[PDB]
Amino acid sequence: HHWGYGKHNGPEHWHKDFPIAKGERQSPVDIDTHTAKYDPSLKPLSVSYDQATSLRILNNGHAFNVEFDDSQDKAVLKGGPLDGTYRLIQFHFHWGSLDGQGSEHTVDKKKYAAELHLVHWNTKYGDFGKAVQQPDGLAVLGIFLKVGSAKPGLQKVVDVLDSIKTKGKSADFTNFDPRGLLPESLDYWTYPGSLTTPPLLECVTWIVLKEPISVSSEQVLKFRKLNFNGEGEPEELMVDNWRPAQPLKNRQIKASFK
Ligand SMILES: NS(=O)(=O)c1c(F)c(F)c(S(=O)(=O)CCO)c(F)c1F
Ligand SMILES: [Zn+2]
Repeated sequence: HHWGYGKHNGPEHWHKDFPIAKGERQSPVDIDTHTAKYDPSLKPLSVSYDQATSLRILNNGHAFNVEFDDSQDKAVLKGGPLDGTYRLIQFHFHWGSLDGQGSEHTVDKKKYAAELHLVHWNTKYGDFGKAVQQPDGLAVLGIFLKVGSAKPGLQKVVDVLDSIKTKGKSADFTNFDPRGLLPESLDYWTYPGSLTTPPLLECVTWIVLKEPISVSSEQVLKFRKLNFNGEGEPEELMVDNWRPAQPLKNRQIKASFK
């Protein structure tokens, strides 16, 4: 009876196994745009993905992860609200059963169809497993997805999905360039928060881009054909793998822009 996304083992149950679920800096949150504070001293985000080495794509039973070689500073995030340097380890998405839901963060209560998380760890901690045990261990770049015109840089991911339909499957996934998933603007909101799935650790500097990307209905439909189950088990479509917004508590969301 492990955690997941249902009646029986979804977000409202997680706190029994992972009591920080009710902690002081949980994610995601609703981004009230009018109340976010413009901070003129926030720096532009530096996204340096040119040397990124994707390796593999994995269905982990909760989402799919596109993995990168994080054994050197290739793709890194810095600047923005951060100190030092954060290495890209993986990206994944959260999405809905319907275009009207799927994102984890919300913007003035608006839900997007999906949300991309580019996950980076602070090189001062040496590796990801140590970093998650630190309050400044991770920087997650969140990017909203709306349904409209296709994102051509996404198709390379969508098309491999049938090879990883079920939980535990992986496929080689080299030469994927995550720059093709970015919107034009790097304007952002930022706040201190947590992992949005168990173990829910309070180790994340969240950086959420204001500009969504557009993906097509057909692209997101392919996400919804993935399965939470393993091969040879009853089919449970991988949909609605998002955590709802959590109490903001004693936090201020900062905006890089006005
Ligand atoms: N959605 S999110 O970006 O916050 C995110 C991560 F990026 C992430 F790497 C993990 S994890 O702790 O690696 C494994 C979960 O059991 C997470 F748990 C997790 F929630
Ligand atoms: Zn995520």
